Amino acid sequence: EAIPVKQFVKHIGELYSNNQHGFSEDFEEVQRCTADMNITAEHSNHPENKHKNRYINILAYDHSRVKLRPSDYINANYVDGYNKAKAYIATQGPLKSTFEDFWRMIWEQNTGIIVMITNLVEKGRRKCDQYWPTENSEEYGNIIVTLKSTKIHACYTVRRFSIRNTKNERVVIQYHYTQWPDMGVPEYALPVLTFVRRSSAARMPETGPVLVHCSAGVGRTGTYIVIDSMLQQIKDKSTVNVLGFLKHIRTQRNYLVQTEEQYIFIHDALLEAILG
Ligand code: VO4
Repeated sequence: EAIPVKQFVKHIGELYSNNQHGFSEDFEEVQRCTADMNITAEHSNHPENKHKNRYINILAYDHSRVKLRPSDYINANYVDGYNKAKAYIATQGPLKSTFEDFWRMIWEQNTGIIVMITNLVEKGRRKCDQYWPTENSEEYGNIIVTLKSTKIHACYTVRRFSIRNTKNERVVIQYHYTQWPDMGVPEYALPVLTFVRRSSAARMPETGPVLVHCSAGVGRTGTYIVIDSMLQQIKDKSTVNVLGFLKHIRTQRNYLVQTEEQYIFIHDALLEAILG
C-alpha cells in the first residue's frame, strides 16, 4: 500500500498533532508486529557466541544473519533497501574481539561503504570499539586496513580506507556521523538528510551491501535505513510507505528503529526532503 506524497504530506499533520500520539500509536503497532513469528536466533544465543554480542538482548535473526565463509557467526543481518534485496548489512559496533570477524565480513561481503552513526564514547559510556587505524595501517586477521585520508564536516566525517586480504585491494569509505545527540535524535533533520544523501550516493553499482552500524546496530541504524529507502522510493515513484516498510525490515533484524522519537524523526527528515 504505497501512498502518494500529496496525501503523505497532507495528512501527517494529524500524526504530529496532539503531542504526537498518532505516531506513538503507529509505532506501538510496530512494537507488536514481530511478536508471533517465532523468528529464530539460536546462533546469537548459543553460549559460545555470547561474548560476540555487544548486548545480550540484541540478536541476529537466523534467516538473515550474515555468515562469514569457512566461527561463522557475526551479530549482523542483511536488510532490504527499496527494490534492492539485501541492500544493507545492519550491524552493531564491533568489539575488540570481533574486529577480525568484522573486517572479514567486509572483505567477503564485498562492501564498499560503511555508515557509522555513533561516537566511540558517548556521555562517559563506551558505544563502539575503535575498529580502524587511527593513522597508518593496522592488521585484523588477514586484512590490513590502511587510512588514506580523513575529511571532517560539521556533522559527519569521511575516512577513506584501503584494505587488503593477505591471502587484492579495495577502497572502502566510511561516513561517520558525529553530532548525534547524547539523548534522543538530532534537532534538525537537515544535516542527517545531507549525510544520508552523500553516503547513499557513494554506492558504486556492482558492490555488496552497505554496512550500517551504531552501538546496538538497531536504533539509529534502523532510522538510517528507512530514511534512505523512503527517499529513493520518493525520487523514483513519488510515494512512501514508512509504516509498511518498517514492519518488513523488522523481520530482518530486531528493533530496527528502536524509538518513537526516532520514528517521528524519519518523518521530519522525509518531509523536510519533500519540501527542500
Ligand atoms: O546504538 V543503537 O542500535 O541502540 O541507536
